[PDB]
Amino acid sequence: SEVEFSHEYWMRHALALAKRARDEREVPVGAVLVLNNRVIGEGWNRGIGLHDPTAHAEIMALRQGGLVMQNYRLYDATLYTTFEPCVMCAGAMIHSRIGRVVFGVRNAKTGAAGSLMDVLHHPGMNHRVEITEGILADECEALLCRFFRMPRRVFNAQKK
Amino acid sequence: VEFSHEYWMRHALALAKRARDEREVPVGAVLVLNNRVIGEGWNRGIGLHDPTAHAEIMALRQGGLVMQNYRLYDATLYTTFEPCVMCAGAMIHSRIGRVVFGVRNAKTGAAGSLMDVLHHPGMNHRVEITEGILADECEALLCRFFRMPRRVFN
DNA sequence: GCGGCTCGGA
DNA sequence: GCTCGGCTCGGA
Ligand SMILES: [Zn+2]
Ligand SMILES: [Zn+2]
Repeated sequence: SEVEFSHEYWMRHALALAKRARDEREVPVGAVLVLNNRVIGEGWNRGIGLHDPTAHAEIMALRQGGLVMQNYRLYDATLYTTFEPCVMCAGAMIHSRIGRVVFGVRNAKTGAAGSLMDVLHHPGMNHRVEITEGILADECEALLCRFFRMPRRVFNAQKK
Repeated sequence: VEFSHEYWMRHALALAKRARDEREVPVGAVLVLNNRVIGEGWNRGIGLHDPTAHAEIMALRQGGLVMQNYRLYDATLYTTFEPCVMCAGAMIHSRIGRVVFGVRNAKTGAAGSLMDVLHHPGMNHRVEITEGILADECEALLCRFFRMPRRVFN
């Protein structure tokens, strides 16, 4: 029962952007930055095509959010991403000072929001970013499993 | 290989003065691959409305365009300031070979100070670290920006 | 040594 | 794994 402007509502737009990365032969990850139930930034992985090692879905949304906000600080915003953020994106989330990150499926190998580490809730950091996970995880995992050529029942098998 | 660390750090300090002229954090970075400059950068986050426009990110982005590849193997990144969590993570994704910074970020540094994400176990890539290159001149720029005495920083 | 310190929500 | 390798792009 997904209501408009719910976590699943925004995650489905983020999943629609992940299909764009899939069509572009990239890692099928999409991201949507939401502030007061309004989209201020969208993005998907374009690193291979743009020759940008930082062109992850979360970065493309944060850069767009800063332009839309005319401010490199994006307080009280919520970032939706289909994949658990890496160290790069989680570190960028701290600098933009967003309010929460909502991701779908986990990166059990190198995830930096609970999996390999938790840089967002690291002690000593200038800002703490709240974490919500599991939103449409089955649909986010299906996209990446087909990209990485893996059956779904092996992606994060220890959590199942 | 060819040039010395102080040679390239002198170039990175020149770029940090450009960020200083732009009323930004005076941090500059130069990306070197096979003793040739493939990327330059300085902090431009306030002017570009970019939360990621750190010196290292702008230098790495430029390197990816020059190399037409989002992977920048065997390159060495020079920066006047210890990389943050965001910038250190970008070096892992770019798969650079070494990061050389001058002064340390004792508060939130992610290359030895607050943490070491470059040498974290479990990561796909390990980035070597060299520090202290022209540390006095890198610290002077940030101390004057942060309005702090030199004998307090670190 | 403006406030309080690694941009001003450091 | 109506079987590409080896698994969280192919230097995963
Ligand atoms: Zn990322
Ligand atoms: Zn940085």
